[PDB]
Amino acid sequence: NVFSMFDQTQIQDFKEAFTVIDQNRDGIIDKDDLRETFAAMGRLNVKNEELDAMIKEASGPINFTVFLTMFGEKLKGADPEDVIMGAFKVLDPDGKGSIKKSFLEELLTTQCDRFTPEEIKNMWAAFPPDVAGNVDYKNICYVITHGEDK
Repeated sequence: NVFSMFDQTQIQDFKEAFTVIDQNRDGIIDKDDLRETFAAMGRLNVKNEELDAMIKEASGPINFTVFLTMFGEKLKGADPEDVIMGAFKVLDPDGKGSIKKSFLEELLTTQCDRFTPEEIKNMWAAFPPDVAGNVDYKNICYVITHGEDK
């Protein structure tokens, strides 16, 4: 599933990300490579159990492919931002100003079995303010592709 969405651009973003964590340039990221990438980003308080927890997710040396497979496997239902924006633009169909909370609450719960009312309240809390104001779909897309603080 993890090689089927997954475009060349996404994969290059990942390749560059790997080479930035890959301190030694060897081709395999290890505990040492993780330690000074954390240090270069300002994080000095790193304990071995956290570094080890990271590495334990893979069965072998963390090599480009083992990385790409492990990160794909967690994003099995995740698109690139423009594609996600298309789904909202279809729900927008009139254009420019994004949708209201009620209109999508109902459409996530209704056709099919469930986007559950536990999942949806977590959605209004983790998607915001945004979801209250303009149900800011533009913002929603940027936070899922680019991190939570941004």
